[PDB]
Amino acid sequence: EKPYYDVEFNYRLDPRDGGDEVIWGGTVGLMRRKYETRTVRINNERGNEHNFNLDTHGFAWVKHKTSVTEFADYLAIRQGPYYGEVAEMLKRVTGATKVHVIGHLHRSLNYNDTTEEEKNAPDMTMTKGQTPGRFVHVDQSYQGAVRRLYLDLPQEEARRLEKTRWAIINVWRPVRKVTNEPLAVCDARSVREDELFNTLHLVPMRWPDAAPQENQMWAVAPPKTPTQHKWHYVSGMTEDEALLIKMFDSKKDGTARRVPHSSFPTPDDFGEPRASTETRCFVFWEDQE
Ligand SMILES: O=C(O)CNC(=O)C(=O)O
Ligand SMILES: [Cu+2]
Repeated sequence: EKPYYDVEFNYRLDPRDGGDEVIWGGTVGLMRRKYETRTVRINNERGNEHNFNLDTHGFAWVKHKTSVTEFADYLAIRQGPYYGEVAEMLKRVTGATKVHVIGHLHRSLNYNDTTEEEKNAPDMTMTKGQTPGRFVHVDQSYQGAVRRLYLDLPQEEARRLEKTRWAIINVWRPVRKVTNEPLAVCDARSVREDELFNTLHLVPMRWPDAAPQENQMWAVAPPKTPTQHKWHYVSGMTEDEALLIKMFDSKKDGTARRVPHSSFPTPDDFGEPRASTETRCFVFWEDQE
């Protein structure tokens, strides 16, 4: 709960320098993926949250309370009220006409310990549980956003809702007060279009009976400067708080469209491993053409 942190971030390593362009989600090998590392400054915004919104910067920290407390049972979450409570809040915060909550991802493993525990495991093995997303990314590219819409909605509702303004937003809530590996978000205005690279993202569920689940992300080019990209986080985020992260917005002028984000360690990290859920939401404004 210092004013800032200077931490090494993981950015896109160009293929010319040895990089690859497949993000193997949930696998051991992704933890060994190579990156272009750069030191960036992340400003603590605890107390300054009112100066950040999804329209300008693409992200927002909100006070939102929920009755749900246990998050590691995927089935119990999907069949409980959590998705509906996220919907009501997001609809209220965004003024959306309709909110579709598609799913969530639970993270609870410590990054370093998992690297150690899995150092002899084959690349394509899938960890039991999920570690922090410790690299700069946007969960959906522009192409990936369209791909998700038609994968997560019926074909005709996806075609109807594509005719009005729609957006993808992750709602990130910790299981408890964050005392290690917080979540950094990057001002959408401070990253140019030509720094974004459509990067394919695969999860080999049910292999070999099924092709790995397909997704397309933004990878982000490294900055020349610690402050070229404008990074922010909020220290001590509690389970009563939600970090909204706009991955995509169909509206090209007048609103932020994509937020690079990444978990990061601080030297003041302590306590049992950070646990969180990020719930993926489609947001629609059927008023807006
Ligand atoms: O929590 C983490 O470590 C990473 N989370 C995300 O990237 C997200 O919510 O989209
Ligand atoms: Cu993410």
